Amino acid sequence: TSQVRQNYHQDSEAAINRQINLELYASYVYLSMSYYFDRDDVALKNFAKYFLHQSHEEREHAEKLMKLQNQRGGRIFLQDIQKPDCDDWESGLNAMECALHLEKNVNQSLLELHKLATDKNDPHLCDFIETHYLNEQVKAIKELGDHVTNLRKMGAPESGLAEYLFDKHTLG
Amino acid sequence: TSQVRQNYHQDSEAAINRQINLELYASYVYLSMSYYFDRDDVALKNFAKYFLHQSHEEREHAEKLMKLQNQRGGRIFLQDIQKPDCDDWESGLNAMECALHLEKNVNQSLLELHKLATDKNDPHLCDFIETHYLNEQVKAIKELGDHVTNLRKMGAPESGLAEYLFDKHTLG
Amino acid sequence: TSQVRQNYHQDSEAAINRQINLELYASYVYLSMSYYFDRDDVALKNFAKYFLHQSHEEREHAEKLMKLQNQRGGRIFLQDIQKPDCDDWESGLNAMECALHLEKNVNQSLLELHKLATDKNDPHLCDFIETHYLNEQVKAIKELGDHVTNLRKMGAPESGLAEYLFDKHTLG
Amino acid sequence: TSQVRQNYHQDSEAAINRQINLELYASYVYLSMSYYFDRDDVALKNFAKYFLHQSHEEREHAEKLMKLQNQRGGRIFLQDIQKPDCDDWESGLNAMECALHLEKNVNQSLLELHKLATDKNDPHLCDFIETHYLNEQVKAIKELGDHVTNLRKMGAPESGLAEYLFDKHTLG
Amino acid sequence: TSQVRQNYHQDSEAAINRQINLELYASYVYLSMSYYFDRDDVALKNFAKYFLHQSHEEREHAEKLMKLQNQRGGRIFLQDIQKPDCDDWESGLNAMECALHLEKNVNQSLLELHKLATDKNDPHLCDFIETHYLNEQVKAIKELGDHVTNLRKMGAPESGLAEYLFDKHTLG
Amino acid sequence: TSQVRQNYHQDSEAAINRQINLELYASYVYLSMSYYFDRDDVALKNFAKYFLHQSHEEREHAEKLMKLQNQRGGRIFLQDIQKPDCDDWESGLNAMECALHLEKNVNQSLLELHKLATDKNDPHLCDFIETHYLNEQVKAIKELGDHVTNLRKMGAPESGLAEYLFDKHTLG
Repeated sequence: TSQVRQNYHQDSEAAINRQINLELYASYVYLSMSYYFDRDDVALKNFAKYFLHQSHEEREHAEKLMKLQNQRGGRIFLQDIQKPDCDDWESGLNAMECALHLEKNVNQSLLELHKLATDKNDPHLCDFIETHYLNEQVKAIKELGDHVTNLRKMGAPESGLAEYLFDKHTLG
Repeated sequence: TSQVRQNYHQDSEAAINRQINLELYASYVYLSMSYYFDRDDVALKNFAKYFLHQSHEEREHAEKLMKLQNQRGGRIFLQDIQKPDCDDWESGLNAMECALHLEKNVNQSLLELHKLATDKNDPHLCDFIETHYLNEQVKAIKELGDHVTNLRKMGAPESGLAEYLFDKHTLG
Repeated sequence: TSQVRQNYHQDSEAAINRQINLELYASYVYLSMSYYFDRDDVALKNFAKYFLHQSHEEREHAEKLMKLQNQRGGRIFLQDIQKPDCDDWESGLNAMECALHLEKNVNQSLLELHKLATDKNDPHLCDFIETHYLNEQVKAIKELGDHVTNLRKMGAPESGLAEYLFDKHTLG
Repeated sequence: TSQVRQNYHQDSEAAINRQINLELYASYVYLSMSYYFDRDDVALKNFAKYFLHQSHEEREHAEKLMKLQNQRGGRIFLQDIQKPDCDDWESGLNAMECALHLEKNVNQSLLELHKLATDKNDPHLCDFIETHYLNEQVKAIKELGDHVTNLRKMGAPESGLAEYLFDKHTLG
Repeated sequence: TSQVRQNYHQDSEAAINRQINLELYASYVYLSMSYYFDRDDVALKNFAKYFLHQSHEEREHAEKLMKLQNQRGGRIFLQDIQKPDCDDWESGLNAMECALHLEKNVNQSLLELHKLATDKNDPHLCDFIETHYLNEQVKAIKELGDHVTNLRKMGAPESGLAEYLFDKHTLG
Repeated sequence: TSQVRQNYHQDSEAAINRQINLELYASYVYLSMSYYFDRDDVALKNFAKYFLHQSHEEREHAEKLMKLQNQRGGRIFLQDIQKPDCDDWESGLNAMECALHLEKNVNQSLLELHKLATDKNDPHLCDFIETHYLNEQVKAIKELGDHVTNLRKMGAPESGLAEYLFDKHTLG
């Protein structure tokens, strides 16, 4: 047992590890979408840049858990980062919906991590999920609900005139 | 009776109080309009910005009438601010049409206020409504018919391609 | 139902929708207080500036809850804004008292709102109350208790020499 | 009872005062260590400058609480500060080992203060500990574990060459 | 015996160790006074900001002595820090008075340290007390006599109008 | 058979995807080593900062190949990122020893990739390896050889005085 471990339950330690893997998987998925729009037969230069900057952030979310995992006294345990379910994301409106489905499945995991943190009476881990993740996940899910709504109203995905202009005026 | 009241009729004091309620109601409408556009299923951000800035300018109008009330010996009497007629504003072309319809019934309230101030031989109250409100109300009514007409010609509301671009290039 | 709604209980959506009302009713009272001290037979301009800024913050309080709703996927349902039951505020000591009695009632509402939030396992809505409202309320109450204790200790309300001196050195 | 006290349970009041005395004690301990390393037969410069800083920091934690008590409506009652359990701290490794044992005891105390804050339905006191203490303890406890780990790996306290080189290159 | 100790007598060594304890006891008193005026039922802001600084100073006085003790080749022995004689300081005139009697009792001690350093033919230990404490204490006792004289002539403690106006114009 | 594909043999496209995985497998190893030397019982920061930056570079090596696959009509096929064979890397000498064994194995992969690129008459791919990778790999291998040599020559891993001194002057 580490000399700095204090009020750090063993079930809370394994949950952080599985959260580390989930955010890494999210970093892979956003990278997968990023370079689908980089293709010549799609070529939405700003969807590639949006989904790339979001693949930079999830890689940054997982480094902050390993930081905390080392602070509280646990030991990080890495697993395989699975491959994304899709290699072709069809269109932009389809990708923006699977990301909203992705951050809704990550928010539920942060929302299952927190209830365990309260049951284990771990007040420091609570306010860590509280401050750095839940307040951002709500904004991001509100962000991807935004774009999907506009894309749908603009006549997506059947009218490519919508994808090009939205790419310039929203993600530009 | 206030020691500074001079050429200030009791019917004029009552009328300004009605105007203060109508200015306050006007802002409360713009508010309900703004955060309908902020919804994740309407998703227009510059329509939220436009109707929030206009919500700021209607309080500043109501505050400049209370500043005028204390100046001339009158006393402010506050009534409730009724809730707006609607919570859902349908679409962008509809909201711009209800605001033109709104600043047209406040312009009457000023034109019926100025008719009173002239029938009371009240030159200063006349000139204050003239300099800080009528010149602005016509400028605002001229603006909303401008926005209303372009949405009409673009194809609004049935072509969501319109509202998106109008939000970007006119209200941006 | 909204796409971006997740772990957002309908009781919590209703509870925020009443807290939006209360925060706006707080900006109304401070408004009336502000322009009471601008009255010529009151003639304390720093007391007016103090309540005029606090009436512009309780407005910034209500705007964020409206932002928070659309974030969580709720829906705003605005109701009427009750008038302040007072239109003459006696003096400066009685105005600071009613605001101290007011900000405690806003605190007591935010506490009951957080009690409900702790129930329906919504630890996001929890912190949002915690971070931006709870500690700021405790400061607002302490600051008011500082001004009420002062005014009493010097000669309020039976000595206007006190009210004048407090207006120029404290809120100046 | 105070004009500002609200939802403040009397057990929370006395517990804040006990936490006040512990934070002042941690300041009297870190000071006793500092001027032990200033001694001519010890003569480790940055060892004194780092414990002096940590005796300045724990002091500021105490005000924050004394500032909090007045904020909520309790009364600051204070008792004596006990002398440190040691007048001669052996070595730098033994000092960092006594300091690591100190912070975990303070963390322990805050962790039981949170358990009592939640037990009394006191949300504002809950996060005041969460925001300002529960994270800075873990950041401090993890750090002291690094100082103990690196000193030990260098051959302390048997090799004075270690405590020298570690004073210049880590705490310099 | 230390390799740097020279002409440092054992009586004067233990005397400084008491003088170290006596100046810490002063810091804990100004600390108690400061956050008594921060209370919501007193609320004299710069009374707290003044007494807080005087605590910040007497703490520095103690460190300089713990600096001297190591310089002269003594060994710092610490004792408990007594709690102040009160926890409610009634008024500013009564708090300023308990400071004038506190600061004179501190001079009395230094006055009996200088004779104790003169009798032992320790020409350094005398000039140290001479340069750094004997003059500044005289400066502090004369100022304290000015605040008491002004507060009494104003009408303290009976006229709260006094301690308010004194707070703003003297310590402000 | 994308409109931009030209002189891109099908085996060359497949071998790039194989390299994409290996480059991301390389990044995922240095991230494991990084947050090993941040553990409280290792406490070598510059070691954790060194492996983090090189993890971020093996990242950048991977996106460039994903860029290359799209600019020549190839298509990206992602596979799982394997977990590193180690979760605890013994010491600092061992981690740099495994990293030297890692880059030699990635270098060996690029050399075979260049040999295939020669067999298929693909003079563009033959240089993307030479310019942006082949000279990068030797500098990496040559640098890690300098670190392994120095660590061994001081007394690593049986001397902890070594790894600490190497962490502060080399990678610092």
